[PDB]
Amino acid sequence: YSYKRWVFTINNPTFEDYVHVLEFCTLDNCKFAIVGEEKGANGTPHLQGFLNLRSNARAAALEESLGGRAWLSRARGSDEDNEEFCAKESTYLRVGEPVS
DNA sequence: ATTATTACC
Repeated sequence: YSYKRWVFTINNPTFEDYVHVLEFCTLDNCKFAIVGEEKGANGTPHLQGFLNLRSNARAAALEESLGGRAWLSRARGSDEDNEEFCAKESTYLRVGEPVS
C-alpha cells in the first residue's frame, strides 16, 4: 500500500506546514511536483498540490513528510491534469516536469 | 491521514 502519485491539500497552513512542503517538494524526492497557494478573501487559505514521487510512499509516511495536517488522495488525473489545475493558483511552486 | 467543503479524473 505504497504509491508514487498523490494529491494533497493543507488547509490553514502553518509555518511548519510550509517548511515541510519546502523541504520535501524537491527533485531529490519527486519526478514532478506542483504546489499552489491560495489565501484570498472568502475562503480557507490552502496549499494544494500534486506529487509524482521517485519512491513509493505509504500514506502515513507521506503525511509525516508533509507536516501532519494534509489531506491525501491517490492521484486520479495525469501529471499534466494536475499541472493545469494547480497552475491556476495565484502562486505556485513547480519542480521538474510532468510525466506522461 | 487529515483538514476541510478544499481536493486532480
